[PDB]
Amino acid sequence: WTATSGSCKGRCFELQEVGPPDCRCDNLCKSYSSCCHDFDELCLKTARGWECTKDRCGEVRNEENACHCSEDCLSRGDCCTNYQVVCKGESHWVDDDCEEIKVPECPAGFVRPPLIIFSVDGFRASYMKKGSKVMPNIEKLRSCGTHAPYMRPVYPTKTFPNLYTLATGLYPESHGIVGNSMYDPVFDASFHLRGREKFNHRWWGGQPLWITATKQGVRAGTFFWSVSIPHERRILTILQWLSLPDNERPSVYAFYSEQPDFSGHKYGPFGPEMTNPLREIDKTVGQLMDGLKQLRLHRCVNVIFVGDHGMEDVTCDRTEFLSNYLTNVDDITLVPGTLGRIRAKSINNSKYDPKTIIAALTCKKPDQHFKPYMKQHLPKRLHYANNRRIEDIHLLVDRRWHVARKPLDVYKKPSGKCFFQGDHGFDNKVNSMQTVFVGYGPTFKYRTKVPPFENIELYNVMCDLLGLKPAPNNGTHGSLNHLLRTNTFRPTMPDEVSRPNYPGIMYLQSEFDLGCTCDDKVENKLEELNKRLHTKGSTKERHLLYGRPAVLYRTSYDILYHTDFESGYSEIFLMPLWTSYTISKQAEVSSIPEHLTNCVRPDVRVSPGFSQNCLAYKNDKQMSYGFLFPPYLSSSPEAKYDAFLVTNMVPMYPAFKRVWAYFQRVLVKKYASERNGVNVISGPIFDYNYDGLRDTEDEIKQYVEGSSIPVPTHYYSIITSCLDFTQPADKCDGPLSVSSFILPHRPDNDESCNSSEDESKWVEELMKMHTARVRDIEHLTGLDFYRKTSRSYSEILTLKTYLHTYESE
Ligand SMILES: *[C@@H]1O[C@H](CO)[C@@H](O[C@@H]2O[C@H](CO)[C@@H](O[C@@H]3O[C@H](CO[C@H]4O[C@H](CO[C@H]5O[C@H](CO)[C@@H](O)[C@H](O)[C@@H]5O)[C@@H](O)[C@H](O[C@H]5O[C@H](CO)[C@@H](O)[C@H](O)[C@@H]5O[C@H]5O[C@H](CO)[C@@H](O)[C@H](O)[C@@H]5O)[C@@H]4O)[C@@H](O)[C@H](O[C@H]4O[C@H](CO)[C@@H](O)[C@H](O)[C@@H]4O[C@H]4O[C@H](CO)[C@@H](O)[C@H](O)[C@@H]4O)[C@@H]3O)[C@H](O)[C@H]2NC(C)=O)[C@H](O)[C@H]1NC(C)=O
Ligand SMILES: O=C(OCc1cc(Cl)cc(Cl)c1)N1CC[C@@H]2CN(C(=O)c3ccc4[nH]nnc4c3)C[C@@H]2CC1
Ligand SMILES: [Ca+2]
Ligand SMILES: [Ca+2]
Ligand SMILES: [Cl-]
Ligand code: NA
Ligand SMILES: [Zn+2]
Ligand SMILES: [Zn+2]
Repeated sequence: WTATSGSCKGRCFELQEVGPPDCRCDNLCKSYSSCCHDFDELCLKTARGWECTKDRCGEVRNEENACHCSEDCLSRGDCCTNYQVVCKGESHWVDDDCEEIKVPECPAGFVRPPLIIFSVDGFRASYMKKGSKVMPNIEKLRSCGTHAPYMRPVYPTKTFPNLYTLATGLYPESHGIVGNSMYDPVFDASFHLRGREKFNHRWWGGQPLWITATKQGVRAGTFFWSVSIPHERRILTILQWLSLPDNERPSVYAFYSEQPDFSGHKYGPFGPEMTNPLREIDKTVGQLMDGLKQLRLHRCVNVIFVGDHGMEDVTCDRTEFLSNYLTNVDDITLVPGTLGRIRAKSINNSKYDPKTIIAALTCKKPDQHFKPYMKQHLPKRLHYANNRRIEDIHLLVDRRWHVARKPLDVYKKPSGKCFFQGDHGFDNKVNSMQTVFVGYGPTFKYRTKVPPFENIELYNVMCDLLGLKPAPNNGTHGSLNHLLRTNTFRPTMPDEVSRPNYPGIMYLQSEFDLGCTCDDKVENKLEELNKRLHTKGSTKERHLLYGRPAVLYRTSYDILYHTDFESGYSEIFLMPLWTSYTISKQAEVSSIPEHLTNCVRPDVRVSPGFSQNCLAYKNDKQMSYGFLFPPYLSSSPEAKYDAFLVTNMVPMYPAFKRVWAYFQRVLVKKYASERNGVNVISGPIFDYNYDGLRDTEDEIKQYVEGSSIPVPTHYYSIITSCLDFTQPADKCDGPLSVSSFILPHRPDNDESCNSSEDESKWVEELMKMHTARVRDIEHLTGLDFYRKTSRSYSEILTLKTYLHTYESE
């Protein structure tokens, strides 16, 4: 209930959200149907449109007009945005040359440059090039300011998860807005686009920028705009707020446009009808800039032009139906569309079984346009599992496709008439889902292109731009310092928590009762002296190129040196946390010799009590083992023995060994050929609770049968070379190039529908899907890499957030 016969007089677009018995006048009152009776009349004036004309210049102020062309309008802050152009001989901001903004040029009384976020729904990254001719204002921002070729959204590439990630710096799994539609089983409540539930505080986690600002003494304009407030009114409202007295004026503002998304759904990303919406967005940007210029704020404010996601061609005919796969389709509830999420229709159904649903949806048609996953098996780069609002069963849908439960759902009720031609929500590495970023203003750089980056990084930057300390978030603060002229954030490397042991030779062979054997008793003072040197670290500068990784948690581990590789060996997890090695362009690939096929050798630096054992692998009929440093890449027959040490061994399912062996035997050498040498760091990951963070030892749910050997959930590798590939990886002078992956350690290859074929036809496709940022690996292992390079730490943070996507341009 709202008593709506209070009044909006003097309260239009009030910044505080009034609770009853009061009528509301904020920019969201329409949405709650809570506005005062006079809201339209007072706050949504439209008389005489939005532009001055010569006849209005110097008019007698008339309060019914939408905007003013009277002499007093500048003092009042309510001139039409073209007032000075029409009445005072000024030029439109777009027709002005750009001039570097080296410092803020702000009116007296401004304590910091304001920030305006101009968010545009569905603005696909390639619009910047393909619509350039019809968007002169935006092209000016783009070329004069700082821009990226594209900005990566979070998954799912839907509006509410992405706008709220922009505001918080958090993954959807952490901020809790995991879709536009959601069921929370703890509340037993549903969040929907239409209706009241979505406004409940309990949905919205983390701390959004407007709250971060308010808590730290910085006033914020309201971020959300009701659909029926015309864009011109939104602009004039921001301009009016910017004219408030110093003690009332906000420092941060958001504009939001429902376009081009709205038309994109109807016409497809590049339908001919898409030109008009782009022109109209451009015109609104022009109105903002002309308006800022009139107020002498166009060289004071920082403007961010950002989208939430892109837009793909998707039509009705491209729908897969679960009714074609499941006999039990009525027993499940599907969140449908460009992703799928499945749960039981009834929690009282004891015959609902997720393993059999998954199996019925796996590789059933040769052209199948979705792939089912338990959520913990989704590519770790999606960060889409650690929330009870994310169903256990997920369907990753192919770009251009939809999934639905039954055909009736599509031509009846919500799935639009078969009139829709575009949609979005797909995997966030898909090119059509990429969106835009431009920053323009005194705090941003001038005419500068920066590489593509992820939207989770922007919250930190918007905090830097406003002088705020950001709440804890998933950005890597400093990784975007290269966008900024000033206000950079200068982080320090995290401190090492555990120092390593460097064990020497301390055990005799006969102390090991591990059930291992090796044909290695075949038999010199040059060669004996040299092996000792290698075990003391004589080749470490070749194989550990960027320093040892730092261990950021309390643990017990050993550094082990060898001819061809160095490793940090956990006495707690009984295997390396990391193994580091460098492979030059000209390296030779060799085989595992026949006599060494089943060879495992005790490591006389490491206690039997801290070692794995071969008997456990023999007893475990499901589990085998592989090696972190690959025997295939040994520098010599004698060096190859080191690769068979029990301290280089890791538990691997036979189905996983197909993957890992092909990577080690074929792909590492291919990358070294292509990149002029690579340095590889590989290791295990334990994430049994799918929270993206290193498990403690008491979180491990599976061990090799009979033993204390924990089974990794994933294996990672980080492959680093010189960005200037004319320099070899081990003698690189400048910036680095990296690609990494986090492969799931699975006991079958059901994820790969072509896996009955030779590894050359499916392994690399699997690895590409599981591409990762170094930073993802850091969270998952509690290690910090690249500690000793000659690069600026900010540049190394950028490198750590890089994702190799394997999409084309
Ligand atoms: C991405 O970045 C984010 C942000 O850094 C990382 O997210 C953080 O991850 C941490 C580790 O998982 C986690 O620490 C938790 O926190 C528990 C307390 O959490 C509540 O309070 C949080 C703080 O609020 C205040 O924050 C600011 C400044 O810091 C203040 O100014 C304000 O006053 C704020 O109020 C709050 O953010 C948090 O929000 C979550 O929960 C809400 C309700 O469920 C949601 O609305 C909201 O969306 C958040 O939801 C996410 O996080 C939860 C987990 O917290 C997750 O379940 C959801 O799915 C979703 O992912 C809360 O309201 C604290 O109780 C925990 O401590 C227990 O566990 C640890 C280790 O497991 C124990 O050592 C500790 O003793 C304690 O154990 C006890 O409890 C156990 C479990 O119940 C029990 O088994 C045991 O026996 C013991 O009794 C733990 O420290 C952060 O909360 C989390 N923050 C956010 C926003 O997500 C994230 O990891 C990054 N991701 C990656 C990949 O890097
Ligand atoms: O003004 C808005 O936000 C501004 C903003 C900016 C920034 Cl930087 C951060 C944040 Cl936290 C908020 N809101 C108003 C409009 C809402 C209704 N929507 C749909 O109805 C919709 C749209 C596009 C869609 N595509 N597919 N379904 C859709 C549903 C979107 C919603 C966006 C939220
Ligand atoms: Ca076995
Ligand atoms: Ca974990
Ligand atoms: Cl297999
Ligand atoms: Na398969
Ligand atoms: Zn959107
Ligand atoms: Zn949309």
